[PDB]
Amino acid sequence: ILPIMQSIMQNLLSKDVLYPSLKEITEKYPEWLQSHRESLPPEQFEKYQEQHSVMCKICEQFEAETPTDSETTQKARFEMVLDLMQQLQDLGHPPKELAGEMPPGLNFDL
Repeated sequence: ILPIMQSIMQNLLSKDVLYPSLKEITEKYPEWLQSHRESLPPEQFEKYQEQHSVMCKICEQFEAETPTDSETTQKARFEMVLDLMQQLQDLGHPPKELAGEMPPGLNFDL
């Protein structure tokens, strides 16, 4: 099952599938963070900034893709994105107001 698992991940975390939604939610964080800073515990505020940072790194990987990327660059880039997505999961729930807008499987409610 390791192979089919692998190809589902490759499909789900591809630029074509994930990038539009991800980019849109990422761009909502800065203004949400600015207006909620005063009312949040700094520890939770830091987690949200970290989510924004991790998501920016993913968008940057997607936006760096070119039609002339080697096979090893494409595999390395996927592994970075997978790596970053794990870190996103380990950051727990997004802000309530911004939660639930990722593709199925990628809405972390923990």
